[PDB]
Amino acid sequence: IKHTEYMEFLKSVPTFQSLPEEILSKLADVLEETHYENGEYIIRQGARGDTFFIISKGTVNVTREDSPSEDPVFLRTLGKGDWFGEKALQGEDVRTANVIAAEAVTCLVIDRDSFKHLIGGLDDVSNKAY
Ligand SMILES: Nc1nc2c(nc(Br)n2[C@@H]2O[C@@H]3COP(=O)(O)O[C@H]3[C@H]2O)c(=O)[nH]1
Ligand SMILES: [Ca+2]
Ligand SMILES: [Ca+2]
Ligand code: NA
Repeated sequence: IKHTEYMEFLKSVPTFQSLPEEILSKLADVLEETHYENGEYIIRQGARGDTFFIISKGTVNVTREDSPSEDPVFLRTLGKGDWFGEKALQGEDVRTANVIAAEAVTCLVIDRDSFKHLIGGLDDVSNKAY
């Protein structure tokens, strides 16, 4: 039943609606569901990463420490259907920002092996810029 929940969810996200359903089925087979509570760091800037995240429940805050700043600066809030964690899967594997849960959060987490085959070629992901 979870495979179906995942498929139905992925087919509702515009970025992933562009993917053939057999590719979505393979993502649904391999993804892992992870759960967070408010204030929990999902990603820390400076860590080395290998996973991509799609928010299926809740919201997160994104912050980043820039070289000429002392303290991390708030960037944006993401919610259900949004995704993050792609930069460490594009080239160098370093995380470039913090991502912190802002309530009860569920993420669908995709590993590097699956991302590089099934997601990384999507233009919305490969050409993402902030
Ligand atoms: N550097 C940077 N990253 C942003 C930004 N907004 C988001 Br969401 N992010 C996401 O935060 C993630 C942290 O891990 P990552 O560097 O692997 O990918 C990042 C992006 O998906 C941004 O303005 N700058
Ligand atoms: Ca790594
Ligand atoms: Ca492409
Ligand atoms: Na990178």
